[PDB]
Amino acid sequence: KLKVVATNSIIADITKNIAGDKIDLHSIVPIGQDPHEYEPLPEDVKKTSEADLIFYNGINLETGGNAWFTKLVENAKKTENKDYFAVSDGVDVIYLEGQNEKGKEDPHAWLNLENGIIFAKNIAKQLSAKDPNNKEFYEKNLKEYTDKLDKLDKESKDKFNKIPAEKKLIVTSEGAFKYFSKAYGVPSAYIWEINTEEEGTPEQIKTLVEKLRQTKVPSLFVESSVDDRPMKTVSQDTNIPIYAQIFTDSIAEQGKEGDSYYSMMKYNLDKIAEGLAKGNLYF
Repeated sequence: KLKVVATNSIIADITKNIAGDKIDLHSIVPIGQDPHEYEPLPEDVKKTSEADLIFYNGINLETGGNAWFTKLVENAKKTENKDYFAVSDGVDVIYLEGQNEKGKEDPHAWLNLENGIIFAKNIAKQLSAKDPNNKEFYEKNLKEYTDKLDKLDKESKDKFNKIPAEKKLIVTSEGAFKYFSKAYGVPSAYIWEINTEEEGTPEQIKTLVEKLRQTKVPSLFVESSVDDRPMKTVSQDTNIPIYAQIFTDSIAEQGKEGDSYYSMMKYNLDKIAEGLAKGNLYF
């Protein structure tokens, strides 16, 4: 079997849907954990060295202090675009908004299903190149998976139209919803823009608190892969409840709701619409 390493559970799940049992797949970043800053275990180091194919996010996910993925593949002596591939190649990138983050990409492409499709295309392409005997199989799985993703994408374009302007704002800890906001027509706000920066300072919380206390936003959200303390402080200081845990940088654990890329997205879309519609009744 082809030996394949994926950096996080989101890329791993998409690869599973394309490759099934035809490969030997390993995922580095454990479920629920931050993929921005991770220190690979010796078993991850060993799997990476022996891999014929490595998939990572690219666009500024696994690169920061101090570029853990770069260190891993360099030490394992793997070549970019021969041994390891960014699944984000081709995505319409959104950049970070911060004053000093000039030219720096926002990595969270997958929260737009259109990019999920691109991820899958990239994976299928690379698997096929390395494992021609299974090309037809990979391509068929790609066709089915992308149609499933596409139909959910097309259905969800108007999912937030019903939310009045005053209530219409996604609030999470990390500013991980830029692509989601653009794909499904709903603004987002945050405590900190990206995980590599300081995560939940008094000043950040205060900044978001004063923004919120002059909105009618009915619900806050927290991500499965961050410490919830900052958002809980935001909750107390604004009197806006946290409605639900949502998924950004990881899928859910097996057996939980959202334990794949597709159900993660379905769940996010569902739960976010619920929280912003909170209080709505027929009679």
